[PDB]
Amino acid sequence: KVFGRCELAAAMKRHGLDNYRGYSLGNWVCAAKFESNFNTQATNRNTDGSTDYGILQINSRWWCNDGRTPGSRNLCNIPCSALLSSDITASVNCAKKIVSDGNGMNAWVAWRNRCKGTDVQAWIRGCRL
Ligand SMILES: [Cl-]
Ligand SMILES: [Cl-]
Ligand SMILES: [Cl-]
Ligand SMILES: [Cl-]
Ligand SMILES: [Cl-]
Ligand SMILES: [Cl-]
Ligand SMILES: [Cl-]
Ligand code: NA
Ligand code: NA
Ligand code: NA
Repeated sequence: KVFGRCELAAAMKRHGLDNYRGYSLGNWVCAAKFESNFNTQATNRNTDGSTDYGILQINSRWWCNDGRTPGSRNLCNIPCSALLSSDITASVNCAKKIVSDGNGMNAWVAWRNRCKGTDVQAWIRGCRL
């Protein structure tokens, strides 16, 4: 599923992501924009053989199981396929564990390089929330 900007902000907010670990809604929507262009089906193979999945491009090296990332963990206890669902519940739940890991949203390199320190409220501007 490809979410609309306001549609995804509402869904993230309904699943408790708004201000989770102190990160306002616009941070999450910005990160989703750059990671997947709001497409729950997004996948990207990494140099190390791991793969990133879903709206927030969650990586199989630590977070989910795909059966093909040697020596990896599955910290969210989910098959990576769950992160591709139209229903963002698994992506959000897992993102909560990742953002809680110590480096906050810096875990998402694209958030650090494209969202961090920018006017992230623009991502939720005009949305009924
Ligand atoms: Cl947009
Ligand atoms: Cl915001
Ligand atoms: Cl594996
Ligand atoms: Cl594990
Ligand atoms: Cl699995
Ligand atoms: Cl949803
Ligand atoms: Cl933090
Ligand atoms: Na992989
Ligand atoms: Na994701
Ligand atoms: Na894994």
